[PDB]
Amino acid sequence: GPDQRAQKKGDIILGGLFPIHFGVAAKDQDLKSRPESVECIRYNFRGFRWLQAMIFAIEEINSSPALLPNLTLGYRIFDTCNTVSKALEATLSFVAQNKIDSLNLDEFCNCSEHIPSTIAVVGATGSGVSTAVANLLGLFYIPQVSYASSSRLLSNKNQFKSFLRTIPNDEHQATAMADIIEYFRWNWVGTIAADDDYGRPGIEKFREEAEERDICIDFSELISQYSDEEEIQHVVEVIQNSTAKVIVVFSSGPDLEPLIKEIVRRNITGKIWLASEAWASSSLIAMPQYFHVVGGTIGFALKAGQIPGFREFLKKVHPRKSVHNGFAKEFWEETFNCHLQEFRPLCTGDENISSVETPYIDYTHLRISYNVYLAVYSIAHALQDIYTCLPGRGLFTNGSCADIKKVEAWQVLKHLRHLNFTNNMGEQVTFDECGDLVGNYSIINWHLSPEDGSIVFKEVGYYNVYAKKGERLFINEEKILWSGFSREVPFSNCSRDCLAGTRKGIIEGEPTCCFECVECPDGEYSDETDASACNKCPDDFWSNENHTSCIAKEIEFLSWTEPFGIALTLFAVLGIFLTAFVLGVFIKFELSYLLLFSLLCCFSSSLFFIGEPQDWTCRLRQPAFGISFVLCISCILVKTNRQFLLVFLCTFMQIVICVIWLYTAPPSSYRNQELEDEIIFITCHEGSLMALGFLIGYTCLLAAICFFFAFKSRKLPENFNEAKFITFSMLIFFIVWISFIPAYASTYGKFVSAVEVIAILAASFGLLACIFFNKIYI
Amino acid sequence: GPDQRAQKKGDIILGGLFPIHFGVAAKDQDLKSRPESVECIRYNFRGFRWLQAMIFAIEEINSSPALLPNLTLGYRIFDTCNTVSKALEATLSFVAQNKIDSLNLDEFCNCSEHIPSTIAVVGATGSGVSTAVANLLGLFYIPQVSYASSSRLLSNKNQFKSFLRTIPNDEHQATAMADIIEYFRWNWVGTIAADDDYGRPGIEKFREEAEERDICIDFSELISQYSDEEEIQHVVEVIQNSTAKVIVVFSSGPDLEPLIKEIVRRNITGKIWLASEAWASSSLIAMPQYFHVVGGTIGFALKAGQIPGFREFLKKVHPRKSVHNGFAKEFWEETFNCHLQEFRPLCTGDENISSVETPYIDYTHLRISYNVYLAVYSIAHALQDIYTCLPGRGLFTNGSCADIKKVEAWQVLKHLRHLNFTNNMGEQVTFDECGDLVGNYSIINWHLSPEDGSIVFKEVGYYNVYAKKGERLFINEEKILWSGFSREVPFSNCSRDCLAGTRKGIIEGEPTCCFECVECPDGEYSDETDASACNKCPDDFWSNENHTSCIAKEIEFLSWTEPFGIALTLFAVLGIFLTAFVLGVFIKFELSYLLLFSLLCCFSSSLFFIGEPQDWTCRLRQPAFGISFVLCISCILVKTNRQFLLVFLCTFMQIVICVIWLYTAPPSSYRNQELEDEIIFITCHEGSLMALGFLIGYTCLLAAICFFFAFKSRKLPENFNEAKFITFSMLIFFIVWISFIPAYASTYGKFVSAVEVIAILAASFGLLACIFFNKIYI
Ligand SMILES: *[C@@H]1O[C@H](CO)[C@@H](O[C@@H]2O[C@H](CO)[C@@H](O)[C@H](O)[C@H]2NC(C)=O)[C@H](O)[C@H]1NC(C)=O
Ligand SMILES: *[C@@H]1O[C@H](CO)[C@@H](O[C@@H]2O[C@H](CO)[C@@H](O)[C@H](O)[C@H]2NC(C)=O)[C@H](O)[C@H]1NC(C)=O
Ligand SMILES: *[C@@H]1O[C@H](CO)[C@@H](O[C@@H]2O[C@H](CO)[C@@H](O)[C@H](O)[C@H]2NC(C)=O)[C@H](O)[C@H]1NC(C)=O
Ligand SMILES: *[C@@H]1O[C@H](CO)[C@@H](O[C@@H]2O[C@H](CO)[C@@H](O)[C@H](O)[C@H]2NC(C)=O)[C@H](O)[C@H]1NC(C)=O
Ligand SMILES: N[C@@H](Cc1c[nH]c2ccccc12)C(=O)O
Ligand SMILES: N[C@@H](Cc1c[nH]c2ccccc12)C(=O)O
Ligand SMILES: *[C@@H]1O[C@H](CO)[C@@H](O)[C@H](O)[C@H]1NC(C)=O
Ligand SMILES: *[C@@H]1O[C@H](CO)[C@@H](O)[C@H](O)[C@H]1NC(C)=O
Ligand SMILES: *[C@@H]1O[C@H](CO)[C@@H](O)[C@H](O)[C@H]1NC(C)=O
Ligand SMILES: *[C@@H]1O[C@H](CO)[C@@H](O)[C@H](O)[C@H]1NC(C)=O
Ligand SMILES: *[C@@H]1O[C@H](CO)[C@@H](O)[C@H](O)[C@H]1NC(C)=O
Ligand SMILES: *[C@@H]1O[C@H](CO)[C@@H](O)[C@H](O)[C@H]1NC(C)=O
Repeated sequence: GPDQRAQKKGDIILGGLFPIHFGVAAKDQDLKSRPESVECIRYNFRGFRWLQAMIFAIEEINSSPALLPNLTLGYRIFDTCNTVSKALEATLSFVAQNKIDSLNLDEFCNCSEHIPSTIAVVGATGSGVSTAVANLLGLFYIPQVSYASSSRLLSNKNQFKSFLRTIPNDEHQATAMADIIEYFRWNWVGTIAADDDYGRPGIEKFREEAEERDICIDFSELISQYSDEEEIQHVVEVIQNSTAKVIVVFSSGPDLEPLIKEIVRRNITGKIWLASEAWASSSLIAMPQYFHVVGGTIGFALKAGQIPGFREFLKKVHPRKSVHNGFAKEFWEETFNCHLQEFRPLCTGDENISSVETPYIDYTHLRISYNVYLAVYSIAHALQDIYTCLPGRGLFTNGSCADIKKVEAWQVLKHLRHLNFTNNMGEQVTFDECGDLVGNYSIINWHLSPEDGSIVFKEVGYYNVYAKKGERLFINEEKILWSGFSREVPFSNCSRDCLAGTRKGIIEGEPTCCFECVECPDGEYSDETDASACNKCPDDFWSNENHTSCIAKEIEFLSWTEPFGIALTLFAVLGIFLTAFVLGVFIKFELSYLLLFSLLCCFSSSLFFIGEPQDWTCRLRQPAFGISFVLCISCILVKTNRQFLLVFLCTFMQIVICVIWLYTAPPSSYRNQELEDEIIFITCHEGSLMALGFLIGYTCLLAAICFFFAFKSRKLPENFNEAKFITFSMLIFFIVWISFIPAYASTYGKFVSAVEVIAILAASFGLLACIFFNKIYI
Repeated sequence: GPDQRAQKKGDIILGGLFPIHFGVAAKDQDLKSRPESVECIRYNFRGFRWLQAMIFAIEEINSSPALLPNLTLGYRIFDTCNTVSKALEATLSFVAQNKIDSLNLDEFCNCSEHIPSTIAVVGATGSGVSTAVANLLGLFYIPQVSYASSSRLLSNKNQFKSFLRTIPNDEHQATAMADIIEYFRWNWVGTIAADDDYGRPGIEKFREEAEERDICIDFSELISQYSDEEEIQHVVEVIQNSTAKVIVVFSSGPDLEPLIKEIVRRNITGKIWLASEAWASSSLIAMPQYFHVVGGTIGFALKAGQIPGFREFLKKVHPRKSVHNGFAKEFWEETFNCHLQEFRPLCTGDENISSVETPYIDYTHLRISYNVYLAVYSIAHALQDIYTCLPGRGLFTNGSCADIKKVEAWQVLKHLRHLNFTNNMGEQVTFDECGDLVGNYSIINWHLSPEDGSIVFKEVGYYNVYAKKGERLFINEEKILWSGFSREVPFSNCSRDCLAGTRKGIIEGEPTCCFECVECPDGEYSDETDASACNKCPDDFWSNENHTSCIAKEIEFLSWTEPFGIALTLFAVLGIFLTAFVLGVFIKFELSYLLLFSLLCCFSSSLFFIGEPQDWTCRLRQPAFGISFVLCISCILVKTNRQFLLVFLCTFMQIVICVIWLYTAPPSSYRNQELEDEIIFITCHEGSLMALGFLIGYTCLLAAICFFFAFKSRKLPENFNEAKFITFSMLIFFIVWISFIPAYASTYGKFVSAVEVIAILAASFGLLACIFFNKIYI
């Protein structure tokens, strides 16, 4: 190892593993000369104060005699600047005295220094570093306690048997990560993890919860602090080639830094951020030059801790007082940008500690330092439980304890598996077989000190864990500033929630977070804006133009009080009045009475076939044939071959045909539906041929009888050409009955029945005129 | 470490890592007492002879002075019974003297033993074990040479910098694994890998090649030697719940053993096997009790090797000669099932070596032992190149070599990166930056010694690697015995290659290895048995009943020589003969000549409208109207009001109407298509109303003229009721022309034209009879 160490002697050595530099240099060895270790060129003041938080509690235990009397404590602490290489290079020296059973060819000085073996060890930050170092110490059962390693792979106790945490596991952070977008009500998001044991398994767990809550994922990407610049530009083009305003960033501190500088050069705005706790308080990331594109940044953190005298101990520093710190002189030079020696100028070693801005001392809270501060205490308190072994009631076979002068790491781990004691601020730190405890999380926003631009972290709520699901989370939303200032919550669903008129269809391949919306046709009336399917209307309605609630009814094919038909009804009334005047002339000055009365009935027949149709109004078309067949009695009575009341021989035949037809054909108005929107009509639905047979048996039978009896009398003037007038009236009635047929066969609705009505009225008026006017006016 | 070691002193220590036991015991430590290492209860004679192959070549280098004179060689070899735990427990003692710069608190005896550091080390078998141990030695650049670790993760030189192989990599085995089922012509298979660094990445590479060659995968499963018995039953139920006769097993030796015993209890047969080379020669697996369900087992292996004196050295064994072997006495007791000491009886230490069946000595070839035997030599030959450093032309800065008494592992690795020398049997072992070489593979079958039942491994070909793709592989298939004895190659496609009549459709979700097949309808004629889609027929064909090549033609609606129409044509000929007899009587004993001639033309008119239709045969229906209008001249000439040659006044009108119609309507036979299979007809397609207008203007005009001229003469007998006969003939012709209309309007094809033909013939025959017979017979 180097001189870069932290070591004081003592009865039991502890040692620790700490990131004094974020990034390592990455030189390529070439084997032409003697290879050597690599200097790691970055810094972490938070790591240096983590060292201070270690050694302060160390000296607390040494000074306090209530905590392990007659026992000075050693340590041999090394820097692991985020490489498993130097982590292994350190921990091989940790597995040293236990290798005396393996390396025993040093017999002449095998107990010269007589070193106590490093009994336990404070772990390391990065999950990859801890998983690398855990496999070695699982062999010797040397208990290793991490403080920041927070991946669920280490919860396995098959491989990692000698591993404990003073930090909660990651499943609850994945749970709250699902629940925050649940409460924030989104379905469409893309995430970015780190390509190691911290990012990948936790983002896999978040993928589990995302498909539990049916939240579709845009993308899942991986970066590191050694990522390729083309790959960073590639994933940035992936971001700009897609759309999800929220992003689950689930990485450590310095791994985002190249991507972050690249993005602030790329000047992408609008996308907002979700933070894992490994970078949710990242001072090197939290910079006001980056607060244009970061901000509104929501994350989690641990609760604060309290250490007495600690700020004073942090300013109890001096480079020629670093008898147990190799890193302190380099820290002094690096803070003061100079070159002390026993470009960069000299250093006086006497400057003010609280003079310059540094995250070493300009903190607000104690979280991971607090975890270390209680971690070394929990080691010491399990050790204290060994120190007061109950005489015969230890944690061994038969409770048979051993001495404290010869204590072994497996005994230490056995007592560490059952350690039931409480905090200095009164919290029972108690280990399950997951090797940790669990606490709550704060929930912050990256706000801004507006006059200074220092990115402040306002608590906007928290996440309890001690409740159950659907119950653990509370956010006061009333201090959230989305995109740093916008009070309104933004939009991150993929497809828009469409309006009322278009029902929400589905695209193949893409799930429910991004759909399509299609306006259904022809009776759509889709009322709700976000129902996936619409309904079809009932009978009395048709769709709106904007396909809203269908109210447009059907047709009104009745022509009852229609102005086109009312004038024809008035003309029929005038014809009836002319017939009344002719009968009044015939009365004042069988053919005289009944031929006039049956003609009046044939005139009044079609007037009972007008209006909105019904049962009786439908069956009243049979009297339009019967009264015309009765009015044809003059055509048989007034022939030149003129017992006269024997018109019953055809009247009863027509009546019997109608009595059969009343049960054969339908005497009921038939409301058909020909069109779609306006289709309400009435057409009476006669049976198959009943009306045609009755018409052929009455009308064109009596007219043909009159024509066959007057074919000889047409060339015969008698009673002032009354035979000529009768033949002309018979021809006119036959012409009207012939012309009414195709206009009934080629029509519909209110265009069909009016033709038959007007034709019957016209034929009656013509025959009545050609008889009565030529009779009377002379 | 234990006494279970292999150690002789020497100037440079080497050491190795070897599986003396397949499985370890898996006791759970409970920390109530002193924990300790676990005894591993299995054995591997192949591992023991691998130790022998190490130490024999070691003593060869020591005895040979041409190979490194004045240099005895140490070793410190340990057993790694397939656990990374004991592998690490070994290799911590390997990184020992290099830790003097780290552990320097042993100053009073830091050079007492003055141990030379273990300069290089022969690696280990299992890929997980080698990847575990490689990360440690990559730090110190101690070159480690494996011999069996064959995963492509170790081809990376970023992490594993100090790693070399004397075994080819796995990409070519995955390539040949794709090519063997390519040549064996399958598309549907399910695989089983081992759940570690050997199985998983290679089976991932095979998945790449499977989707390259478009070979769909049934399943990809993972087992170990610590698999769950319910999981083994679960994957066996997965096998029985699916179907693929070939199985890519891609694991080590003992990991299949629980699954294999479970399967031979489960008694699944029919499935055949593909072997990776890690178990393709697995003697503990190759058992005759298992050769019922295994057999036909195809795999790969390395070529054999040759070591002189080696069989004698293997039988140069004695337990009280094991001065550098801790495992040898246990090997002696384990072979002889006894208990030597200085139930199981005593051991004499003097039994015959070649007395019992054991895979220690009952081998056939040298493959991995050969790899070790050349591996230690390649270490020694790079060391020899260091020994004759060219004075100033080494592999350093300026070629500046160092001494052999103080040699470092980075110098050794530098010379190992450039080592260009040849085998004892003359093959240039030369390392690229993949840290290996590449050789061919044999391709075997697990045959049977039929009288002894020992599963013999007949070579059934090989796999060259030095060619390119599509070129590297040759199999003589003529010794393959599928399922151990069946000469025919079996079937493992998912869906069957269907017959000709059903075109191959596609199922959603499942790719081309498993499809559907559907018989297309209505002109299918799908000729090829394995074309995905069919075609539709040309016009002159319709489909077969079994939907094969469509040959069934269309209809023959001509009725030219039809027996139903030939009798009617003969009746028309008899009517023409009767007309000829009547004209002969009228000649022997205008109406006399032309009314007979035009009647003969009207008789012969329809006879030119019979047969298969054509242009002139289609236009010959106009003469059927013209000659009938000419034959109606008697109806105007023979009236009772009887200049006579003025029939031209209507003949020219009919001719001008026909001359207009010849250009108006189509004078061409119209082959319609009404049906589907048999639809070939002829219907002449007249224009819109031309034939109807010409018929109304000629036929029912002349007949109505005759009727209006004879309505008074019907009650007038003259010339023996010739007026009555003429009126009856006119009524008959009008009745025939009226009856021919609906039978033409409601028919088709050969049912329509024959009606008009027979009606014209009947009307002509009736009119000619009613004139001529009543004229002549009196
Ligand atoms: C974004 O989409 C989600 C679902 O994809 C919407 O959540 C639904 O909201 C409606 C009313 O807002 C609720 O009745 C549903 O129960 C919610 N879905 C689920 C699964 O609970 C969310 O409203 C959408 N937000 C925006 C702004 O479009
Ligand atoms: C973790 O969060 C919970 C929040 O549910 C805290 O519970 C509070 O406990 C105090 C003391 O009993 C109560 O007065 C509060 O009403 C609780 N808050 C609730 C119910 O919302 C709890 O203190 C937090 N810390 C720990 C260590 O459990
Ligand atoms: C199993 O299926 C494969 C393909 O899924 C078949 O291989 C095809 O065979 C035909 C003729 O046998 C060739 O014309 C094709 O070129 C082959 N396909 C490819 C992709 O090359 C194979 O014949 C099938 N075997 C059985 C027994 O069904
Ligand atoms: C690897 O396999 C190839 C097979 O392609 C072997 O090549 C043979 O080489 C000999 C010697 O030159 C020729 O006589 C043969 O005709 C080759 N076989 C062919 C072309 O099929 C080769 O020997 C094998 N071994 C090595 C180490 O390359
Ligand atoms: N939990 C992280 C370590 C970590 C937590 N907080 C951090 C802050 C900075 C750097 C690393 C961390 C891991 O598993 O790797
Ligand atoms: N290649 C194997 C090791 C191996 C090769 N052949 C073997 C035979 C038996 C056991 C193991 C092996 C691995 O990577 O793990
Ligand atoms: C970055 O985007 C913001 C958003 O409008 C814009 O105001 C600013 O000018 C941009 N800066 C650069 C350098 O493109
Ligand atoms: C009592 O203790 C001794 C030594 O600690 C041990 O050997 C013995 O098994 C124990 N007996 C019981 C019953 O625990
Ligand atoms: C031991 O743990 C239990 C858990 O409920 C707790 O009640 C008890 O107070 C603990 N004992 C001590 C001494 O703290
Ligand atoms: C195993 O299957 C074979 C295949 O037919 C059969 O002959 C044999 O009897 C079976 N054995 C058992 C134990 O089921
Ligand atoms: C020559 O060798 C010395 C020592 O080996 C070295 O320092 C020097 O750089 C070398 N010069 C060249 C040009 O290689
Ligand atoms: C070195 O390698 C080359 C590679 O082609 C070979 O030709 C040559 O023979 C090798 N040298 C020796 C000494 O074997």
